[PDB]
Amino acid sequence: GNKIHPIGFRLGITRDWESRWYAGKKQYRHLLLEDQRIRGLLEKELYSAGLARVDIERAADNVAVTVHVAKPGVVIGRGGERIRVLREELAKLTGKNVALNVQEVQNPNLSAPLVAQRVAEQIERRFAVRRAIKQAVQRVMESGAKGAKVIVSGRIGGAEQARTEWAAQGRVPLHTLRANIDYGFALARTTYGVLGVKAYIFLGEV
RNA sequence: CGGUAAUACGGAGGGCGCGAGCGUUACCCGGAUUCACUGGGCGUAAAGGGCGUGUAGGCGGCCUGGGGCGUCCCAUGUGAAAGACCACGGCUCAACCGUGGGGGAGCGUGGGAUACGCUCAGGCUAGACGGUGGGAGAGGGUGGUGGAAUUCCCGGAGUAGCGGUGAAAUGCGCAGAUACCGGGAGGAACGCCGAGGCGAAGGCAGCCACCUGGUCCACCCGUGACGCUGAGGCGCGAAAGCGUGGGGAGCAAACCGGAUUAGAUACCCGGGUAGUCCACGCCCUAAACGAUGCGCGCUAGGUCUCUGGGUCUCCUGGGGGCCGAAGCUAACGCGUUAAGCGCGCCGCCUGGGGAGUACGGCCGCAAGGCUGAAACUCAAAGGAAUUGACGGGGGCCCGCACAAGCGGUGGAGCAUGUGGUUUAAUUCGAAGCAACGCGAAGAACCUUACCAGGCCUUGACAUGCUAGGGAACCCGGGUGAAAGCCUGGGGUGCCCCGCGAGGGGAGCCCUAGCACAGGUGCUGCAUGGCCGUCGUCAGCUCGUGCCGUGAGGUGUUGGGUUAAGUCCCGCAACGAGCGCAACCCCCGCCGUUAGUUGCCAGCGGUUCGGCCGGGCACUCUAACGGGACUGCCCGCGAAAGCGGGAGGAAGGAGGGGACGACGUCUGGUCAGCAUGGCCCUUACGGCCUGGGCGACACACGUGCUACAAUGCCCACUACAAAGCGAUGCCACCCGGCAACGGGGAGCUAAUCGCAAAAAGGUGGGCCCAGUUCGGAUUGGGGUCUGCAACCCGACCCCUGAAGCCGGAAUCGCUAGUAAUCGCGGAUCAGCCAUGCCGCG
RNA sequence: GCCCGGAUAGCUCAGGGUAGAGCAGGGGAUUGAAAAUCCCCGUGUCCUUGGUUCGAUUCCGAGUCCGGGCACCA
RNA sequence: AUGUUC
Ligand SMILES: [Mg+2]
Ligand SMILES: [Mg+2]
Ligand SMILES: [Mg+2]
Ligand SMILES: [Mg+2]
Ligand SMILES: [Mg+2]
Ligand SMILES: [Mg+2]
Ligand SMILES: [Mg+2]
Ligand SMILES: [Mg+2]
Ligand SMILES: [Mg+2]
Ligand SMILES: [Mg+2]
Ligand SMILES: [Mg+2]
Ligand SMILES: [Mg+2]
Ligand SMILES: [Mg+2]
Ligand SMILES: [Mg+2]
Ligand SMILES: [Mg+2]
Ligand SMILES: [Mg+2]
Ligand SMILES: [Mg+2]
Ligand SMILES: [Mg+2]
Ligand SMILES: [Mg+2]
Ligand SMILES: [Mg+2]
Ligand SMILES: [Mg+2]
Ligand SMILES: [Mg+2]
Ligand SMILES: [Mg+2]
Ligand SMILES: [Mg+2]
Ligand SMILES: [Mg+2]
Repeated sequence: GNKIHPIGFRLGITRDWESRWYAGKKQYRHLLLEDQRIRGLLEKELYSAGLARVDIERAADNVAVTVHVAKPGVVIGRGGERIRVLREELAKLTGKNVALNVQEVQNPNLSAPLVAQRVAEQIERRFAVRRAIKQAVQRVMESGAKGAKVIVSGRIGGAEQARTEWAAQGRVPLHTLRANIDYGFALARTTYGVLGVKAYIFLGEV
């Protein structure tokens, strides 16, 4: 029981909110709830698209949602039919009118959430974990990270004895607060239960 | 292997291997260099005999000759056939068979060779012995005799204790001890010298004499291989022990007493018999050890030391040590004093246990010794080194760890969590630290997981399919504690055939049917996620190099320094990473920006409160900056750093946060959530009313209030900070002793409100008392929240418990800390909050 | 008879204002647990009688029952 | 001085 959330630890400094609206005591409750049914819906529908973030701004009580995906192709559709329904789905579940923008994650191999998702997906499909891990870290570093770490939880290869295979390269100065360590976490659901996957990508300083 | 995902069980499919076969068991060889001739070993793994002496035996320097036994050569005989091997052939092949061919050690016979081994003969002098001359020595034996000490006896002198331990007592002592002195006895051992020396081993220590063994050196004088080893045999063999005698001071198994202890048949104390001593005779063992058989040769050196010799600053011999060449070694280590390189000879080993046991035999007075198995059993036993961890090991070093302090807990009441008991239920989890005011940041119903009873089933919730009706919605009627069951009505916007009949229609809702939902049911060793914890401890690693057969090591052992693997110095390492620190927030000094709702210094006015003008200066607010870095000075130091000083609001990490390395704990959580697997399906799901989680003979944790005078009560008067609030904070009136109730402004809040801060200060009262201390308990009468306060709420208003500072123990804190005093918040209708998180 | 002493909790024993250790039970405390160890409980006609005293288990005098020693018993 | 166990 230790190591605090490398995002939570940064926030004001180095790394920004995933939702930036204001609301007073009477309001926050309901907009936060929305935010959440929003993220939740997009979290499962845009799985194939490899989504890293779901940033949510909110102004004249109107809602813009930026979805930072690796595969905008997938969220869009051929000529944008899929993103049609997506804009209508959100509107169905929120009593409101919601801008849904896409944004290509330029390099998906520096997106901790994606790197993490990829390894998780690999595991879900009976891939060797140690290798999967080690490779993920090679990909991250090749893509110019100053350092990267990846951690698969336990029940690797299906064992009775749960474990925790880690693997890392470069600097990952978690105590350093100017660092800019993206962090990411996906599940592997398996016949044999869940393994969790943590990726840390270190990108630079100041 | 098998514990609920089993490539190891059983079956299936699939595969691999052989195939008229494939497996099994048994036995032999192999692997097994694990009986080692080829081809092993004995320092610590199993293995050097306890040491001499020596018999058989094994082995034997240099030269010359004779012999020709070994040995080698040639011929020749023999080595039957079959088999084996080569060729060619017969059965259609092959198996099987034929024919021919080459082998083959052995042994006989003849002839020959003579290097080596043997043998006979002669020779040599390098091995061995001897002569002469010198030497060192706890080598042995017998005799004596010297002083110190202990004990005892006789005295003297002197008196109250001595002795002894962790502490004591036993014991000795007034019948005179202990300490001191004189006289004497007797036994044992020899201080200093003293570390080395001698001996084959065991072992050997005052001095003197006699007897006696080994050994070294020199001259190079004599003999001339006379040598090495040595199964047996013979002798020697520590200590204990045995027999007969002696002797007996000190010591001291056993034993007796005293302690210690749970016991103490021990360790500590006081005594004490064998024995320890001597003679003679036995015993024959041992960690009898260098755990290393003896002899010889050969392979760098350095250094200390004993003892000889030397035209003596070094050489030369013999011993004893330490370090090391090459080499060996599993490693440790050994290394001209070999565990190296070699030859001779002896001894011994062959997994562990059983067991040095049994049986037998030999020896012994006995104790016992020697020789020495097997059954059965295990899958190891084991050596060395490595990384850890551990220590009632060491050094160095840290933390409120102790210590120094100050205040508490443990006692009392009560609050609260827990054990337990109880109950229909008292849901469930947390268990040393790191469970127990913990999950719970809010249990009357709800919560709520439990109990009772009454009710519901495609369901309180989801996705979707079939179908007559209904298709939104909304209202009452019975029966009920409520759920629910039964009921009767108001009444179709919408897509659309349409100008309508009438008729398609999608939401949506009920009925039945189908899939499915639901499960706080189990497993925290199936899990994720999150957390605790060691520990904010100073660590944990890596890349390449180098060291090691290797695990691994170095780096990161050392010296200094730091809060720190912080830094410095050093170094077969040079770097790096996760940690430390820094980057982030708060607090402390100042600046710039900004001037309302905040401030009010100087004005002017004034119903006093900055109220109005003005103004933002100061205070604030809050955003951005500056500022500290051992930077400067002195001293110490090689440096890092340290001591001190100055300036500065602030130093030596300025004070607090946030922050928790690789890992540990099969830690915690399936009951927050997620999740594999297991389980429930008119019930383990779901709804309700009521009860319970609040029970109380007990025990424990954390707290609160106290026991009072540095106090308590009443009046009056001050000085905060951080928060919170528009179905809420509530000013201010009024009524009420009061909780509160009626009114009722202001406040989307730097505006108005909660708000009184309390301790403090000033008055007064109490006068040491179970009290004007303390406020438990209990009776009544009220208030408020809420459908409802019986179990079970808080608050107000009129009994007055225990408790006179708390046993063994035990906690917190190092400075704006502890101690004490209040204030706010989350949860929340209300509150059992004395808790928690914060604020001053 | 005479002189001495004893009688205290269930047992074994300590002692002018006051009743105690010990053993056994039970709570605690210590330990990570368990033992060992430490602490706290509840227990009396203080033999009986009269005296002294404000107070007696304590001092006095008597008496009973024991123990020691000595008398002696019609 | 002593001071056991899992
Ligand atoms: Mg063999
Ligand atoms: Mg061998
Ligand atoms: Mg051994
Ligand atoms: Mg051995
Ligand atoms: Mg020997
Ligand atoms: Mg001979
Ligand atoms: Mg001769
Ligand atoms: Mg001569
Ligand atoms: Mg002997
Ligand atoms: Mg002897
Ligand atoms: Mg004798
Ligand atoms: Mg005897
Ligand atoms: Mg003794
Ligand atoms: Mg031996
Ligand atoms: Mg050496
Ligand atoms: Mg026998
Ligand atoms: Mg202390
Ligand atoms: Mg108490
Ligand atoms: Mg459970
Ligand atoms: Mg666990
Ligand atoms: Mg548990
Ligand atoms: Mg467990
Ligand atoms: Mg409770
Ligand atoms: Mg009292
Ligand atoms: Mg008093």
